[PDB]
Amino acid sequence: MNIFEMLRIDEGLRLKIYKCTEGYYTIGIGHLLTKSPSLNAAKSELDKAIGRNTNGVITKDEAEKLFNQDVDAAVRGILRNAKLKPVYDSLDAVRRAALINMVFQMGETGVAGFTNSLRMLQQKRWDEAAVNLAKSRWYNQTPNRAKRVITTFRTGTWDAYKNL
Repeated sequence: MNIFEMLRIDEGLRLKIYKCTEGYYTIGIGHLLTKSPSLNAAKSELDKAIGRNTNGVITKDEAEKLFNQDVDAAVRGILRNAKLKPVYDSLDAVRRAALINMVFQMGETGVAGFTNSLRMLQQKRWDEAAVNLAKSRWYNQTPNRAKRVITTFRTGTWDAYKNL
């Protein structure tokens, strides 16, 4: 298992424009197009991202290219963040993948806001962090995914993902 497979499990793969769990237009492997209510606004951002007149449908290859760009971006956002970086750097390989997952889902900003959980993961207090992570809207809104991620930080293994 690795980050790509991990997020591909969590996000799924859709070739047409769709609405994510928050009602925003997305496509591909969880690639957010716009928070805007306009389907046209979405179609515009999509063509612009893809570089052609897509008409709201893309190919597998195009989805995987946006996915590679997205993952890359997430890592670089973590690296550039004064709050995230030190946490990232203190983690082992499995747990780093759980941090990228959250950054991919909610932005570096959203994540940098879990101050206490960050501190805890940094101190390697697994169980405490896991409890603090669950007290959040994130967990209440997407409990199945949040649980897999939280298990990942708690255990340091991919158990939550084997079976899926």
